[PDB]
Amino acid sequence: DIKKGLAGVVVDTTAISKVVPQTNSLTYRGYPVQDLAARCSFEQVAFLLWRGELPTDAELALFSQRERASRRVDRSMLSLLAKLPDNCHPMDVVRTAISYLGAEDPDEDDAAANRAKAMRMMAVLPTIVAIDMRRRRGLPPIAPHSGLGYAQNFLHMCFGEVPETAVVSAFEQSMILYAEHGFNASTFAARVVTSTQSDIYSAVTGAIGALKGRLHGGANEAVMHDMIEIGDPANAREWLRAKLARKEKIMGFGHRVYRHGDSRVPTMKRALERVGTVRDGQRWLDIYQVLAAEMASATGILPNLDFPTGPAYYLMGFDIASFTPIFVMSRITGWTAHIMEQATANALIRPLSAYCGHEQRVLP
Amino acid sequence: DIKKGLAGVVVDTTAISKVVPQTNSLTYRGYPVQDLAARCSFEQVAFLLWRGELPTDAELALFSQRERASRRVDRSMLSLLAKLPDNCHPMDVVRTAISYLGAEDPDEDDAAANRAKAMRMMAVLPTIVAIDMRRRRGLPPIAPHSGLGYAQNFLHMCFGEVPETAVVSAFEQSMILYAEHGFNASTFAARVVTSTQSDIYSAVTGAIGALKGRLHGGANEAVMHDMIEIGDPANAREWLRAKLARKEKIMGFGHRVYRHGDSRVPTMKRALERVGTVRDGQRWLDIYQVLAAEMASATGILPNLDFPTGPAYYLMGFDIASFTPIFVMSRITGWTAHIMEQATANALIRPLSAYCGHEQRVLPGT
Repeated sequence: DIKKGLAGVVVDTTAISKVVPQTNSLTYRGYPVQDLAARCSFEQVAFLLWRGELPTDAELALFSQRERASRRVDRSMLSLLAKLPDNCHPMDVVRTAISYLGAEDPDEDDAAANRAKAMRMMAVLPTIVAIDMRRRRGLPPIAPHSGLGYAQNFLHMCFGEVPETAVVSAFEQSMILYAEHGFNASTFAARVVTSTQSDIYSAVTGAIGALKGRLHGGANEAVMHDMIEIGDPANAREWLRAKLARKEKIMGFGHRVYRHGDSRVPTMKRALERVGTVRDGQRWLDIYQVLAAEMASATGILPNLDFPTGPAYYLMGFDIASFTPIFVMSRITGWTAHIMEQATANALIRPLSAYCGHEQRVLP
Repeated sequence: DIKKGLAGVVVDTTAISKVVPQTNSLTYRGYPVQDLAARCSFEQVAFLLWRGELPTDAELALFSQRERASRRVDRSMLSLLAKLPDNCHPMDVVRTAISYLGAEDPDEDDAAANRAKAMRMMAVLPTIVAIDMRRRRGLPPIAPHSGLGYAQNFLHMCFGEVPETAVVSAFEQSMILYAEHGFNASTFAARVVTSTQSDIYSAVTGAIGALKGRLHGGANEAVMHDMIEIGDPANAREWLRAKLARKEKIMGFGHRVYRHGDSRVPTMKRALERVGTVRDGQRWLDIYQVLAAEMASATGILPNLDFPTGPAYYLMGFDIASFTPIFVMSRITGWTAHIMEQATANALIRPLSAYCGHEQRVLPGT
């Protein structure tokens, strides 16, 4: 009996997150994500994910101090970023840069330094993503600012100014909501790489590769491309119906686990509504409502997190092609939590196949 | 019920390879690998893995000509390879190069170009591996030579001189034996990445990352480090007893599937013996023997392919740190065969977990 896509197969135990079946609450180390997103910073959530408890005041100060001192890219990195083609997909840049950073890290292959390594990657990723987004618009790097927190800083590095609080806040929430999600394809790839005792950079580079795909993190970018294509809320009804008759996958809808709605969506939809109120986003809110209602009638399939996220990022001012690297910026936390868990309770991940090829044959 | 490490779990069908059980015979598209290793070239085996059939002589001539025409790296790649730290692990150079290659490939995200992408990767990998190996010896790159076949070209690029037939033959046999091996970790990593509809370069870069670990391809490097630490066949028994008492894994022994011998080992052991007689390697042959016998007594466990490969590569003259990248050069064929099969019969790979963390708790100040 063949477990295609490992659907339904329990593959390991984890302490990092759970969907509480009763409420449909996603929890990170026991805490509901909707409450974390409403009340915490990304720094607190990252600490929580790594350590398994909320930080004390002194712990957060040390964590924040190390994060801010780790944001700078070295001269080798600026050079690589300036040199990579500016017409490759932005996920390629993130894939190459992380692999590059791994090579430079004296502790790359020392599994006992994972906490330091994960922190370094979490801190530098926004710097790389901002530079790559900006270089494609003909713009130079804006340095990390040690007076700004994680969310404010990334925004500052993208745009040159910290935007309205409503945008800072919606962005931060997105980072919290994307941070961790069990054994999704990219976290699972990271655990497969880790299962051979390979290093944390190799695992993240593998996870970034998995995340790139249209059926995983590539969806948020694809949601926005679609919304643009639709143009007007008037077109959505026909646009959808036609795509469904071609038996095509609708981006932003569909989940392996959730059957009655993604528990992250209500938080992000509200974030989208606030950003859409502040920045003239009614058009996309309308397309949202219509496309969701038509999907609920035709298929009964409810939106996943990538659906509200796509237009929210568009409205925040990000370039569409950078949506998945921005997902990377957040999911690095979940990823590295899982990598650390896998390394400390490890077994080689090595399944079996059924054969359907040529029967044994003699060399002619 | 928790399927830790997916042990014994059948996750898909493949047409690429299987082990005939009664005979413990690894086959590639139905042909025993033992036979392919004895009679074929790596070119022929790569073609077979990708196409499902051996090439006719005409098909081979053309395929080989495409392979030789795809070996070269441009200066930007050469600058990338020279810029990377000279003491990072050689697998990091391969990991980064392949990622960079993908960035440079306008067909990166087009799955209908997977065959051509696979061929380009297979052809250029040896060029990269040889440059990086030579760079650590303080030596310049040597161009790929379009008058040499796969195996001879890599040796020439490494050493400046095609060595004697015994060394060429043993190297080519190793390339054939390493090409493909079912749903091992690195192959399975490639399939998981592919399952999201990500691209062949992302998939390979993941596989490379997986192959690196000492529990997978990193074991061939680790076997040689271990043999050098042992120093002398007399020291073997004690060195081993100590490691077993500490409950450590022994590199080159253990396998998720094989229980009564690795299908590939006897071929590679004979190739090791041939190189040994022409390269003054009795010391490594004796340590091999004693270590294998000591492991059979203490644990009942037999060597895997990585055990004979290590000293074989060392006597061939390759640097220890490049052993796993040389594995990459071969295994690119199987990986990409599995990527293409995955991409053409795809389903997202997304398993479940069991939870053992904090029960639901109230965020302070709710």
